[PDB]
Order: sequence, then structure tokens, then C-alpha cells
Amino acid sequence: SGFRKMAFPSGKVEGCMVQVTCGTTTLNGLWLDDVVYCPRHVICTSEDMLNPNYEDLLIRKSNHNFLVQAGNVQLRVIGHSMQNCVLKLKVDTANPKTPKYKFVRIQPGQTFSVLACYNGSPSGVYQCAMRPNFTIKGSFLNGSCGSVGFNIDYDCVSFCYMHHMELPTGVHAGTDLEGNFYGPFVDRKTAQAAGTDTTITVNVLAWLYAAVINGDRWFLNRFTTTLNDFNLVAMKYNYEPLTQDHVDILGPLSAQTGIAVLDMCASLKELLQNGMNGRTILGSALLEDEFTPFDVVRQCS
Repeated sequence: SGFRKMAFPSGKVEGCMVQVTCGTTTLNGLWLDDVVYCPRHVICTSEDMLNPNYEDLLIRKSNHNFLVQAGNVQLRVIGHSMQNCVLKLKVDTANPKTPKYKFVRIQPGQTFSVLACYNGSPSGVYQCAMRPNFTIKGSFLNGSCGSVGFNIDYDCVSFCYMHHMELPTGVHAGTDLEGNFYGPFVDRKTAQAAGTDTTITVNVLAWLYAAVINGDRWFLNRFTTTLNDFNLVAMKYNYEPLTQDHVDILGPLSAQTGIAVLDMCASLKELLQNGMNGRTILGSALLEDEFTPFDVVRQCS
């Protein structure tokens, strides 16, 4: 029993974290084999950041301008390269602690673990979701750039996020490990609109199914609904549409509790139209959309 915000163990990622200094700028790098991946904005001065030409700035750099540190050991840089918005630094030593890994690109509504680091050292691990508007609500401070998001599938680490910037809203933007930003965002100090967010319907439902398993069932009703009937309510309240794929995905939790997916859509319909009526679900007066059906099934079965 119990249902909690839960991260992957951070060990295999901890072993990959290093400190990258270009001139006056220090942030975090990921060390896999003999390549260190970090945000390319590490080569920008304060000035540069208003209007960076990354091509000209990197042409002007030498392998010596990059200082890489694994603990207090210097890793000699022997090559430097850009792929989209990530800098790749070739070092002379393969990371012995390199695990089995992949670079994956995630969608809105998918959760991942963040290991927030400063100066190549780990501070903590937390869980979050890619928002519908391709940002994340992280906990980041100065020098946290290059911290990474990941899932662990058996022994294999799937790196899905590298932290690049905080927007005026105080929410977070970054890239996959191929340097392609999530969302319209750019590694330029400009005006950049977070872009109105929405709620993750399939996740809220996952959370309701969790609620049920942990004995919290007051919001269950006899009403029912069609998918098109659900989504018409959804759009009104800035919830994302629900698709037969989302329905399918919820299949096992439904099997687990015997509560038909569309019956849960009837519970949720009611909560959106009437409110919780002074109530709480797992203690919250709010509906929780950053747990996936996967995350719920993992913890509650």
C-alpha cells in the first residue's frame, strides 16, 4: 500500500555527472564513454546571450577553453562539437561508470526523474512530467544547467531531458540529448512565452484509480458517459482530450478495480462540473496530473 511521488534510483546517472567550465561559466555535463554532453550556451558570455551566433563562438574556441572535472580529476578535452543546442566534448578517458543507455525524446504527460546537480555534484532526485506546453515544473537554482532527466528500464538508462533555462514564469525548458528543445524555445535571451498550459486527463484518471486502490472511493457514481461526451466537458475546463489509446492504456487498473474506464470518466466529469464539494482525494483538494498510468501500476500492483 501507499502511493507517493517516487523517482528512479539515481546511482547510474550520478556516476556520469561532471563539471564543465568555459571561461566564467560553470554548469553540469553528462559523461558517457569518451563524450561529455552539456548545454552549448556554456560558450556564451552575458553579452553573447542576447544574440548568440553559436557557429562563430565555437569556431573561435579551442579544446583548452573547456575545463572538465570528474570530482577533482581534470579530463583532457581533445575535441569539441555542436549537435543542435548541446555541446559534445571528446575527452581522453572513457567513463568506466558509463551504464547501458539510450537517448529518447518524450511527449507531454510522460514523467521522468531529474537529478539536479551543481558543479558536477548531485543535490537531489525528484519526479516531474513534460507539460502539454513543452515545459517542466522543476526545482532548479543557478548552475543547475546540464542536469538531466531519465527513466530506468531494468539496467538501461533512457536519458530524455537536459536542463537549459528558466522562463520568467519560473518554469523550466530544455532539450533531449540530441540538443532539440522541447517546445518553441531557443538558447537566446529573448522574450519566450511559456504558452498556456492544460491538465493531463489520462494522468488525472490514473491518479483516481490509485485513489480507489488505496480505499478512497467517495467520488465513484452510477452515472456514465461516452468518450465524445467526456471530451466536450474536458475542453471547457482546459483538460486534454482522451483518446481510445489513453482508454486502452488504463485497461489494467480498470481490470484491477473492475471500474470501466468510461465510468471513471463519469466520476471525473462530475468533479469538473460540481467540484469536490469540500472533499479531498488522497488528501488533495486538487486533481493530480503528473502521475502516469505506468507510474500508478508500478507502485499500486
